Amino acid sequence: VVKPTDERIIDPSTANTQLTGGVCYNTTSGGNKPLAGSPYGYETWIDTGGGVCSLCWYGADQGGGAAFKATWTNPHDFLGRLGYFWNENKPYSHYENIYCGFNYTRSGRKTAGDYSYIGIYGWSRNPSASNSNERLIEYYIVEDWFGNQWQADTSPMGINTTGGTVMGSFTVDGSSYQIIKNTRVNQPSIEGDKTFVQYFSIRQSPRKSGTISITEHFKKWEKLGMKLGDNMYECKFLIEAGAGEGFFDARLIQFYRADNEGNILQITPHH
Repeated sequence: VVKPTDERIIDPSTANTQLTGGVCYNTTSGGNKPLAGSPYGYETWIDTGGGVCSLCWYGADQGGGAAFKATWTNPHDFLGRLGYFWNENKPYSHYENIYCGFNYTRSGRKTAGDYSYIGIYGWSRNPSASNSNERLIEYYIVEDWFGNQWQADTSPMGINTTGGTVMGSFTVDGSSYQIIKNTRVNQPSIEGDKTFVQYFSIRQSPRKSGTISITEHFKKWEKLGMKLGDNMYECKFLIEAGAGEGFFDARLIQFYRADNEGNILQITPHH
């Protein structure tokens, strides 16, 4: 696979200008909500029993088009996410090579509760799987987190946070990633309360900027027998905060897709 060199790709390492003029959402969105003049959709999950949370999109024309800020004040499992919404009966391979360039600031260690996640997130459906537990999949590519009282945010989370079993590992985008499979038994899902599986890639060296070669994770999961099936739901940049008081503020979130030759299939956004 040839890495894309298209000049519309924004270098994540130096994409660190603070953005302004967000459009903010302060309540649960009830699923994916499309964004005007954008290929992306956002979703918020904001427990009304917790404190104030928000997700603010920075619009279609700056920060790579999927940039957002989120804030939380003592949430109960806040999730804010923005990116591709699919749900069109297509396996991951249909979308070819998916990349996300990112750069953000965030609050420090212990500002997001006992567990937290930053990176790529979605679901996929695999109804023909023989194991009924494996017919619905929730997935995470975890670039970073906020640590907690017990563990530094510079230390990667593991199965003590995620649950489940270490299946293997591989190296991509400058770090080893540990691959974890967890079964969620009779838990809330996009299909109601049920048993489903979670796939994780945990970045061993956490970071706040770079490029995620998303499709490389999907390929390695599938090689380990962690199948995604044939109806990818979404592929979004996520901040999840279990609790705490904090923020996440992206200067860049740029999704793009390219074929194996490295030619752009999809990207956002005279002298």
